[PDB]
Amino acid sequence: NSKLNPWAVVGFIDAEGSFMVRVRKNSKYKTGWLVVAIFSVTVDKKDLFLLESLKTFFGGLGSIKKSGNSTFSYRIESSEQLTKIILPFFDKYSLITEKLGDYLLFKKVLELMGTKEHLTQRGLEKIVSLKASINKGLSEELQAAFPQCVPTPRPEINNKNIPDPFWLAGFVSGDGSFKSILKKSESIKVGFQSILVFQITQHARDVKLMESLISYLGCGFIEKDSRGPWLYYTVTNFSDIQGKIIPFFHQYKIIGSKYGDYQDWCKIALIMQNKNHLTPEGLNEIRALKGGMNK
Repeated sequence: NSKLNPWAVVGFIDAEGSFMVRVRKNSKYKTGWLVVAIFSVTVDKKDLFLLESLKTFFGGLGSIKKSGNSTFSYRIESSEQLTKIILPFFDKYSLITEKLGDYLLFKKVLELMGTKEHLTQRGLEKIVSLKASINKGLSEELQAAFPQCVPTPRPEINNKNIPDPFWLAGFVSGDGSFKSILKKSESIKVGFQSILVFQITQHARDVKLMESLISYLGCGFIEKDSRGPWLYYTVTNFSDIQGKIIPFFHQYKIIGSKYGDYQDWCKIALIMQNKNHLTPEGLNEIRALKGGMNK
């Protein structure tokens, strides 16, 4: 239908999905805590349809909740069903970013939950350990409840290459940026120039992936923020954009709202090429060239 490509999904999750372990106080349990494993994705209301798609893609599992005012989240939080359906998926269609690190720790948490070890003090602790290593780790409340807690070290995995072009479409769908800047012309005559920029932003921990985009798309360069750990894969060459970026993503489509921006960006590219005319300086050089071609 508009049934999503499986690698697009993984691209999208690498960019924007959360593997969460929720650990709250609860008097009904022997340890005094409730553990809940959560697969979750949150977007602006303009991407509600993308949440609906994704839910459908996972068999209709989980819930879509309006978080508040202008956001929505898709989450699955039954551990039976994460184990039956989500784990086999991500074990087959593998994540490639540091997100994959989160996925593997998330999966140790679920294995302990299938054994029901999570209800024991000991199992509880191992899980707070595993949680400490997912993403930003332990909240101030949880650090204070488990001061004796050592995070589980992240397993430090291997060369993970882009697995399918559909992955990158998914990935760019969250982490990706199609821009158009209007500047003054560098000329006597007042005129305007559109500059287009395709850009991917990512934390520097995913550097191997970022560097690899240059071969993968056949263009662009890397830039590092001088002030923190941010890398920008940028394409600004207009041929490359016409010739490589626009053809790629026309075949291997952006999903969600941002496809609309890609479309507008493509339209601006036609207008740049068709509704322009030569500067007086450009007119001059071409006149001289023609004013001595073919003697």
